[PDB]
Amino acid sequence: MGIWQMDCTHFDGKIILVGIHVESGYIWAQIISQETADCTVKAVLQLLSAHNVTELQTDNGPNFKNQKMEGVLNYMGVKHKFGIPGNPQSQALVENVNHTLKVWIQKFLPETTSLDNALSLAVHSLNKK
Repeated sequence: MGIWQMDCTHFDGKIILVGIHVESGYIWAQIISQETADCTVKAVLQLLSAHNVTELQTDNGPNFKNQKMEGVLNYMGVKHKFGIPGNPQSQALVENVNHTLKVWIQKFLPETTSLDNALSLAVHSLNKK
């Protein structure tokens, strides 16, 4: 169906952008430098370039809902659905991903050499098959 649901989450002061491909459950995540509109759109545009996205479901905060993001999503032909943080219409799935992801990161932290490596293993655990 091409719907992705995204949010940022925080881990020890680092910012992690997370997406779930709604129809399959596939999880994507990347550490991003700052929680800002510019940094968020840069990371989203490249996800959009790599995957065939028809709709993006986000919260309504200034990092996901702003004129730059609006322009990118309109140029890319992506419908934008949004609502308050944690809302069940556009954020239910990724909220629960974020809770689970960060438990896995905690599990892998002592088993890895960096947060980025712990994140990769956490995402692999969520995607495991």
